[PDB]
Amino acid sequence: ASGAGKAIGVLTSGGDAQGMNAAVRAVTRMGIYVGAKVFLIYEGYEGLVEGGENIKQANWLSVSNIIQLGGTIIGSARCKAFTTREGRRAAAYNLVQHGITNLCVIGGDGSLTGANIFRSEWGSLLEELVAEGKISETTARTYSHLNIAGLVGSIDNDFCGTDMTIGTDSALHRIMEVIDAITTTAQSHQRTFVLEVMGRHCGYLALVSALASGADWLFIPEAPPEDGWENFMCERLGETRSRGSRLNIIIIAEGAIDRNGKPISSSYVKDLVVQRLGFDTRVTVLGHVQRGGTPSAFDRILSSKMGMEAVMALLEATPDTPACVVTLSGNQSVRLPLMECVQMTKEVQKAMDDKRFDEATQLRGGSFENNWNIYKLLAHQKPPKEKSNFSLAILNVGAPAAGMNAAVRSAVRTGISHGHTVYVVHDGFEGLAKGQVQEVGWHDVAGWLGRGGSMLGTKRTLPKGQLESIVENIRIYGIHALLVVGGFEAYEGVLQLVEARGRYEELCIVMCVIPATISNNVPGTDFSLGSDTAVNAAMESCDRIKQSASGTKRRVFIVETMGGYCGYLATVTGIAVGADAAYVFEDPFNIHDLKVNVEHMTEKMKTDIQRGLVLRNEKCHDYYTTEFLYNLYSSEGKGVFDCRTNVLGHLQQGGAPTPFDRNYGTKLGVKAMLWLSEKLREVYRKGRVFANAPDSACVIGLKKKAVAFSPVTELKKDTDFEHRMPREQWWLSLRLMLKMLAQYRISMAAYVSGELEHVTR
Amino acid sequence: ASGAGKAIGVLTSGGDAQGMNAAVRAVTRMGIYVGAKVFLIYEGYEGLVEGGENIKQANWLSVSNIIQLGGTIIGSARCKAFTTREGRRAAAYNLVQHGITNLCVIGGDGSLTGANIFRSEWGSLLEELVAEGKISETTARTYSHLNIAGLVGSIDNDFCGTDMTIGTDSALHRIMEVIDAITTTAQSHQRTFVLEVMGRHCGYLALVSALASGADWLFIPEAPPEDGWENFMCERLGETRSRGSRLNIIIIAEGAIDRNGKPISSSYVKDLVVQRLGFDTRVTVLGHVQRGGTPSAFDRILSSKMGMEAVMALLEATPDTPACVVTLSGNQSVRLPLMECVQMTKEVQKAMDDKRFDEATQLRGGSFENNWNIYKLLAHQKPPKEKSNFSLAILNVGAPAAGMNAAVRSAVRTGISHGHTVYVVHDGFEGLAKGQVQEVGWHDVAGWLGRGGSMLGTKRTLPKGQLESIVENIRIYGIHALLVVGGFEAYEGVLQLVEARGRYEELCIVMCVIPATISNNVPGTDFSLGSDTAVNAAMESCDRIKQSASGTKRRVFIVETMGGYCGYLATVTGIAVGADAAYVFEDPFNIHDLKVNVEHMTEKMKTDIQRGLVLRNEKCHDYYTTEFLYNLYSSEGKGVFDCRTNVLGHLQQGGAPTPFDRNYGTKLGVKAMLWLSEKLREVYRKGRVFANAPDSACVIGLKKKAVAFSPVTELKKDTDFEHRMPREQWWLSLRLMLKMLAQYRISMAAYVSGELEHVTR
Ligand SMILES: Nc1ncnc2c1ncn2[C@@H]1O[C@H](COP(=O)(O)OP(=O)(O)OP(=O)(O)O)[C@@H](O)[C@H]1O
Ligand SMILES: Nc1ncnc2c1ncn2[C@@H]1O[C@H](COP(=O)(O)OP(=O)(O)OP(=O)(O)O)[C@@H](O)[C@H]1O
Ligand SMILES: Nc1ncnc2c1ncn2[C@@H]1O[C@H](COP(=O)(O)OP(=O)(O)OP(=O)(O)O)[C@@H](O)[C@H]1O
Ligand SMILES: Nc1ncnc2c1ncn2[C@@H]1O[C@H](COP(=O)(O)OP(=O)(O)OP(=O)(O)O)[C@@H](O)[C@H]1O
Ligand SMILES: Nc1ncnc2c1ncn2[C@@H]1O[C@H](COP(=O)(O)OP(=O)(O)OP(=O)(O)O)[C@@H](O)[C@H]1O
Ligand SMILES: Nc1ncnc2c1ncn2[C@@H]1O[C@H](COP(=O)(O)OP(=O)(O)OP(=O)(O)O)[C@@H](O)[C@H]1O
Ligand SMILES: O=P(O)(O)OC[C@H]1O[C@](O)(COP(=O)(O)O)[C@@H](O)[C@@H]1O
Ligand SMILES: O=P(O)(O)OC[C@H]1O[C@](O)(COP(=O)(O)O)[C@@H](O)[C@@H]1O
Ligand SMILES: [Mg+2]
Ligand SMILES: [Mg+2]
Repeated sequence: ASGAGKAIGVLTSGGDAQGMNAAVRAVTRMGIYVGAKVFLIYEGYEGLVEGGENIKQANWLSVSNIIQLGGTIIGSARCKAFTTREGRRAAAYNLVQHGITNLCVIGGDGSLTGANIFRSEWGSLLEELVAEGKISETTARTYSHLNIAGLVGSIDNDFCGTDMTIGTDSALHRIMEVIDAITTTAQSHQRTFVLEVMGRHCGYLALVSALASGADWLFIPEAPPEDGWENFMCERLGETRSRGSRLNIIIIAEGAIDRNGKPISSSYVKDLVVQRLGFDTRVTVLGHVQRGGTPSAFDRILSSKMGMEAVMALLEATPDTPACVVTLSGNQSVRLPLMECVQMTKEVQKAMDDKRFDEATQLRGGSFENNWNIYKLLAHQKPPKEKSNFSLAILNVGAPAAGMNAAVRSAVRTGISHGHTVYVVHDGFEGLAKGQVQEVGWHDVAGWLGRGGSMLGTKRTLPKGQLESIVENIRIYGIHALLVVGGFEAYEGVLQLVEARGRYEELCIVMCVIPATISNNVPGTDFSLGSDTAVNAAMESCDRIKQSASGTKRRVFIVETMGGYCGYLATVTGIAVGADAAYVFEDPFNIHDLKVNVEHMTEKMKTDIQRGLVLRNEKCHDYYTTEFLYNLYSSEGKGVFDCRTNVLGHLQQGGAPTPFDRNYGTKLGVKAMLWLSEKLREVYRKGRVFANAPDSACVIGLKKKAVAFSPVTELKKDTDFEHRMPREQWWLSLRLMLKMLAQYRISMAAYVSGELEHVTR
Repeated sequence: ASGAGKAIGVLTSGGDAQGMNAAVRAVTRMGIYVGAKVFLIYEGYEGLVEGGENIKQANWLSVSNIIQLGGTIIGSARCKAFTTREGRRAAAYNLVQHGITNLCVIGGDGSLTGANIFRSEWGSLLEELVAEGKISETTARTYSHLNIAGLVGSIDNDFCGTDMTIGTDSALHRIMEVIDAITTTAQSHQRTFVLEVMGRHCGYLALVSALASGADWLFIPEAPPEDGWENFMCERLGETRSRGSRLNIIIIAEGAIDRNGKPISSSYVKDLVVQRLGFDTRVTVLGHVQRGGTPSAFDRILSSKMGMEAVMALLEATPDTPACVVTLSGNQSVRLPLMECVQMTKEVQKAMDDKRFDEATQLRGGSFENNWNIYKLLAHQKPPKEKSNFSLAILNVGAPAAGMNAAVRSAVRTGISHGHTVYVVHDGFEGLAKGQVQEVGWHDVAGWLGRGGSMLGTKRTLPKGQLESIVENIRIYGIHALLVVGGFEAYEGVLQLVEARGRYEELCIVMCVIPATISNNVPGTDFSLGSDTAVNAAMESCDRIKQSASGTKRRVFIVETMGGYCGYLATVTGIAVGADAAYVFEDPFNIHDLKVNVEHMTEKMKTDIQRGLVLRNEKCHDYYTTEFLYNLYSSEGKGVFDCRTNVLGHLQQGGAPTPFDRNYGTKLGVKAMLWLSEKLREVYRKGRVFANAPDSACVIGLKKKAVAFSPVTELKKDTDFEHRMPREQWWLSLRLMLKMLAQYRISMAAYVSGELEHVTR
């Protein structure tokens, strides 16, 4: 089973997408965990060509304390030698000299195209090499097949077969940090913010940034503006002014063009806005800042997961299986053949060269086209000539969570678009019982994207204690549908209404839960809205804490995370920060396990690594509290290291939503409203709505590869109501990666890796 | 004493310098604290002109929860009406309609010039107004004098009479956050980062940014580059490359010009670098980003202090005293007449218009010229043809503090420039005893500016125990001077070596202490190096913690800060965050005070403010611990508010240095090395150095007005060695401002405000 006796090469090429270091670290430590030799190829294809000193065998400590570092410690370089066979043969030679039959390439679209051409010529190159006399025929029959696992590391997301690439989330973090400097200010005068992003070829970053910030206008090469856009944009900005909105945001991609080939410069848009509107217009160009900064939490987790799966795919790959790209579609890890993805990239590039230009946006992926449609719908209120008798109320229930406001904003706009009479209720079910219902308009949710917490009130109270008041207010306002954006109490409340349908006919209304909580403890989804924000805040605090012990001092930090009984937050935070241990309820531990971990910490602490970090979920154990672990680690580490403690309380809670949370809540609010409308039309009969079937009460759910509406009655089986968490949680497999990356010899035979799947056309 | 029966107008005009809201809050809350009526003039001189609805009386809750908001809630506008007498008379009318004889103007150079011209014509405007018949002669003899107290709110720092303006520090935070996105990444390939700042008129932001980032080249309008700079710059980048330095930083202000009037564009410098060097050159333009984000801690404290002092100066001002600008030169508050500052601004502007252009940089202020000289000296190693037999050792003692590395870098470069043989000892006095002395060069400290913690090791061990080893290693390495960068342990250790001079002849060496600690507990200075970073990290956590209760929920947070017995960090953090109380050791409190403050919080929480925040210094009280205050506040607030606890542990410690800390440590490290060289030349006699007088062992200050050198023996009198803090600390008067801004009726007769001072030519 283990890949002993075989060597794995890892290289980085192209622009240094942040999060590359996490992928390299995971690749290295998995490769030497399974017994394979890991060789770090410095400067990418450059050092592949020259080789020699540029190829060094890695140990466990060679990739230590890099997961928080942006860029790449291995280094990347543009080399033209790999384009030509003269240098590619030298690259094949240098790989044969080290016995590297397995190569992991972490790079952009050009990097993976070069890897594809390198596999396609690997046999011919070896033949010509033995023919020229630099390797004997023996020692060439071995290494006859080169195994390639590709990792898409780039801020462009230009590789068509892949939905999400390493560094995209962090590039978005940098962008929105810049934008939030503008939008979170008390807007004092009319000003126009023109942001130039480096999406020269791909406009994915420009699109997702515009969606996250609620940009007034977007210039992307995928959809150039129509003729006469000068007037159409300037009028849109004009009514934006008339509304009293004091800030306009223009997201211009570097590759902004018109319907012809003429590029649109940010300076042109600046002077255009200045001339017709007179707004104080200044162009912000990020430049290198997009690739800068630390990798986001998402980037660290996902890079670690894909690097691990890259290694495993590279060892279970026979001579016949093709070069693969380890990526995630949705939440599900998948392997796509390199050739098909490269072919799709070539087809889309030909399409963008005025061949199938109007139909190039669909080949970019359904995610891109869907994102662009959602952006345009939410940007400007188009006139909804359609009207419906349907009326829906939007609740926020449970604890506040970052991204509730993004979901509610999109739900309000989308419901107005369908002609629904949209209400909001403050204070969740407390206000729905108290009749604190207020009809809301399009502009009443203006600027709710970046606001953390809840603009509507939130309360944890369940509806069962005020069921009479709830049914009364439903009757009064004629609420035909009920959208509940909240945590486990949102799901439990909607469940109590479904169970109460038999007593009260008025509760037979379409209900939809958007799970929005820090803990990620709601059944029926893989990610709760705002879990990403909590994880990002948690790692930032943990990185700050871990950086406080200067290089000489040996110190361990016990950092207590929130999340209730759900250990998700602690474990992912440990992966992101390289925590030695993440104690959680779902993995019960006793004093024997603690002594093992503490001795493991001590032994590790005698080596060159000097800062340890163990995470504790707040409700992981009844007796072995944070103070207990502090005493244990400080006692056993006497004369080796000191121990310190830090309970991250509400530092993980109140932050503004990360860009992932904004876009994710945006999408789920749209998708929830679409399904609400579809179900309400399906259920409207006899002149009234009568929602009795279980399908009318669903959690929106992002599950594995796709969004999936799970009826709450069905989910009741798989819900641990005592602990307020699901019984079978998908993320327990991430514990295995966490423990592996901390040198724990854990037999991860239970980990399932994504299989080969053809591209979805 | 109180200014009852009189009204104070406050307006903001010009660019919305972040931290304006803090100044407005302090002006408002002081004006209604002293019984004066506070009128908020919206849109600045615009709403001054139109008046009416734009002039509103302020209450205490009008400035609630605004201190952390950037921009200005009052709003600023550019109005041309105030330029002409037609609108200025209307402005005087609207002020007379509300009886506002007192005006506080928070704005830039143009704002204060307009305020000066408005005072100068106030009598003439009132005469023409009564002549035209809009006000009777009675009601015009009163209000005959208009009192103006100016506050310089701008990112430009173009107002010549003033050294520091509101928003400069936070604009620098924005700039360096962008630069740190580039520099902290693992620099993988040769790239050039060209940052364009909006210093169109003043290049102070460009200069201080370059100093903090260690820019390779700087284009500032104060000192345009000489003819043929094209080649000289490109060669500088060339040898930078040859060193292996993989990143070049070019800070180009918007107002970058050559010796002629032709501006130098960032695009030109880009294309220049691309053509001759081929580096990946991308221009970053911040634009509106500089004015964005939250105000820094410094900005909130200084805005609060100056706004309070503006009100107080406005009440003690008779008809004869002129318009003043409340500012701080050094750490000392001062009031400068508005007319002289406007005159200096006009002189520098005329000088910059090719009149005395080479001599315009000096009239900008000695701080600018000194900063540029320090920048150029540290930027590029010039050949030190001078040499000296002197040798010095640089220590890092105590806890690690953000900015020690910046200090050590500057000390190394400045010592090498003066021909000294610079040693660095790792692990402080432990290394000095153990002989961990390593001679250091120019490039050994490359990129130490932005690195947090301590590159050199730190140890708290005092030198008395191993004094024989210390003198032995001083003799072996021939150490003639000792530069000790560190906290209270640094000062105490240098004091021990000075006291042991009588026993050991070798200890008669010139010594200098750079106070570098989180606690700001080192006697002889007002700001220890790295205290600003800790304050900024503390408020950021407090703002997050305050942001976490949302909507309806009424909750108080007890936040525990570090700092030992020194309460400085708690109190300033409480000012910056609007904390209700900051319990500190230096202000002993009993249960009677706690019941007063808890009932005060309860009454406040019944009002519309819902998030109280009190700070606890870690060692303020022996028995009333954070758990005690949690229990007290949660019990008494039962049925009114919930209580939660967060102990900010090492979240206040490990952060990278803020731009203030970098610049401060840079400057004083240079100044400490200058003072060391001067003292060593003054003490060299009989062919050897013999430093026996007390003046040869000093703590570099910045104590009230400028940098000072206090001998450690003299400071021993005013040092509480049991508590490791000075006996008389300047900042205890800031408690009065904190308590006043939290509605505590505290008789601040002990507070001293800066008096009138003429400009320093
Ligand atoms: N079709 C190809 N064949 C061979 N090598 C290639 C091909 N495309 C790119 N490469 C190699 O991969 C390296 C990286 O390519 P490039 O500089 O254009 O950025 P990229 O791969 O497209 O990703 P990114 O935009 O993030 O930087 C190049 O130096 C080149 O040597
Ligand atoms: N906020 C926006 N930013 C950029 N382009 C926009 C925005 N809104 C609309 N557009 C684009 O301008 C064009 C016309 O816009 P509009 O929606 O008003 O009419 P339309 O023909 O019906 O467009 P659509 O196909 O999306 O329904 C469309 O091609 C659309 O893609
Ligand atoms: N983080 C924030 N917290 C609080 N208020 C905010 C925040 N960001 C923006 N706002 C406020 O939201 C208000 C509404 O304008 P905003 O720019 O935010 O949304 P918009 O772009 O105009 O509308 P839309 O969401 O449809 O795109 C602004 O005046 C601003 O004060
Ligand atoms: N010489 C002047 N006389 C009268 N009013 C003036 C004068 N200069 C500026 N003002 C007034 O002050 C307002 C703001 O001034 P300005 O546009 O020059 O910015 P500023 O005060 O200098 O600060 P900043 O440049 O940072 O934005 C102007 O709208 C104008 O009404
Ligand atoms: N890092 C830098 N940034 C900006 N300007 C610089 C830098 N270094 C040198 N200069 C400028 O280039 C010019 C010549 O530089 P250089 O120091 O090498 O010769 P110099 O005769 O000693 O001039 P000076 O000492 O007065 O600055 C000087 O006017 C100086 O202001
Ligand atoms: N916060 C940081 N942490 C770790 N390393 C850093 C940090 N900042 C800069 N560096 C490193 O310092 C190294 C030295 O190059 P750098 O660009 O930073 O300045 P330099 O040109 O070499 O010297 P100078 O101080 O005069 O600017 C860089 O390679 C960079 O990796
Ligand atoms: O109920 P949820 O959805 O799990 O909310 C999680 C948050 O609530 C908590 O229970 C704490 O809430 P409180 O501070 O108000 O007591 C933590 O688990 C976490 O901070
Ligand atoms: O000794 P100083 O100079 O006051 O250093 C301040 C730091 O030392 C502390 O006592 C904590 O130090 P430790 O974490 O090593 O235990 C805190 O007061 C603060 O974080
Ligand atoms: Mg690419
Ligand atoms: Mg100005």
